[PDB]
Amino acid sequence: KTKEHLMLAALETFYRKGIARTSLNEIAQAAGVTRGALYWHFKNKEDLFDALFQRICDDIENCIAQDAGGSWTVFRHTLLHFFERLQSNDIHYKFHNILFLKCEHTEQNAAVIAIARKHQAIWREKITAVLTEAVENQDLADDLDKETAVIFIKSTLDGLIWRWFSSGESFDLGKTAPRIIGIMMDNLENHPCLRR
Amino acid sequence: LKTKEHLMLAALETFYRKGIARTSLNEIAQAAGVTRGALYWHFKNKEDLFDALFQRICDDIENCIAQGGSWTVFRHTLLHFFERLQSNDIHYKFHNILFLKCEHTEQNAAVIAIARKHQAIWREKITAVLTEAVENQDLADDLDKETAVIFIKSTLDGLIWRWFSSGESFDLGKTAPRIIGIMMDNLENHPCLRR
Ligand SMILES: C[C@]12CC[C@@H]3c4ccc(O)cc4CC[C@H]3[C@@H]1CC[C@@H]2O
Ligand SMILES: C[C@]12CC[C@@H]3c4ccc(O)cc4CC[C@H]3[C@@H]1CC[C@@H]2O
Repeated sequence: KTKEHLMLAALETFYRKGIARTSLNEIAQAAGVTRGALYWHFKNKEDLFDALFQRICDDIENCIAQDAGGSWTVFRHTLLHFFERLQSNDIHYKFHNILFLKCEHTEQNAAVIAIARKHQAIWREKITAVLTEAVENQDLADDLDKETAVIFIKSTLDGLIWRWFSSGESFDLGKTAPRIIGIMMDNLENHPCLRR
Repeated sequence: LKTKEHLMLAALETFYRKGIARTSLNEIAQAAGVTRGALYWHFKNKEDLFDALFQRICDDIENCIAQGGSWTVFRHTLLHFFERLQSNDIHYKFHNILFLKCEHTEQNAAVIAIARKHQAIWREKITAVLTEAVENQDLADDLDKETAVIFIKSTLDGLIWRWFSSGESFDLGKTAPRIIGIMMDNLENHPCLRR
């Protein structure tokens, strides 16, 4: 509860001031913990961020058993569960808020950004594996262009998150995300321009 | 009106290298090789430079429309917008700043409000293209236009965001037309965008 208390203080501070303008010492103030104890648990600020990203991912994967007839069906559930969690889980809300809006791509953030890309590369391969299992079960056609489909998926879903935050949550994500996900899946299943 | 454009581009250039939050007027005026006062005459603050930059992006897009049916004109304008992102350094840098170097902190609050104003304008313009397209029967009378405009913007936002934040990992020239085609098809045919 010491290591956790520090990450939530990192998250709360990142959300307030942004990643670049946040210091390993002002995180200590929020957590109310000596810097040597902080250094005990994490080397530097990228570490706090890497742990926040890992917690987000753990939460998604831990629920996948509870989301799970067939794996392409599980994907649908996991996508829908993701967007509900954005609304109702304050940790996932703030973290994605930070990732899309509070993490500017300047040299000051270079190390944090490389951490983001490590986790996104893991997610990119998660998608490929799901597409691959789905072709094998014949939920997707055998000539599905998997490299293109992966860009299409990340593009479609990133766009909805970006739009939602940028608008200031000015539309109902609970009604809109299922429409968007519905259209996307239909396109992966049926549209010719995602075939090789 | 040519002094204004030189001050504007020094800001765009400085915003691109440092981001908006860390740029100061001093550095802009320096980059432009003019005094603080002379900059101040044309532009009071960074908000006003960013606003003018955003205004010039929109002017470029609108001027090229002026040179089929409007629903066909829309498709062409989406396609050319993404070509322009590759081949036009000002549209590249600007959208790079808007999506990657425009943090949503309190110091940037005024710039963000600027950005929302222009995004609102574009939303109204998209809403009109959909309204005209319906009456010309390029889209169905039953088209859910409120959802459709969210759908169009997040489709395009997603491409731009994904291309910039991945370090331009894929070829926008092959990807953008394929995304825009699929979008166009869904607007015309997908039943999720109706009723
Ligand atoms: C699509 C995203 C990457 C891939 C993620 C994934 C990847 C595999 C999987 O089985 C489920 C999910 C759900 C959340 C998805 C993410 C939501 C937004 C992000 O871009
Ligand atoms: C979707 C955007 C706003 C609406 C823009 C528009 C709005 C109306 C129109 O007739 C054409 C275009 C092309 C470019 C579009 C933009 C590309 C990026 C921007 O977010």
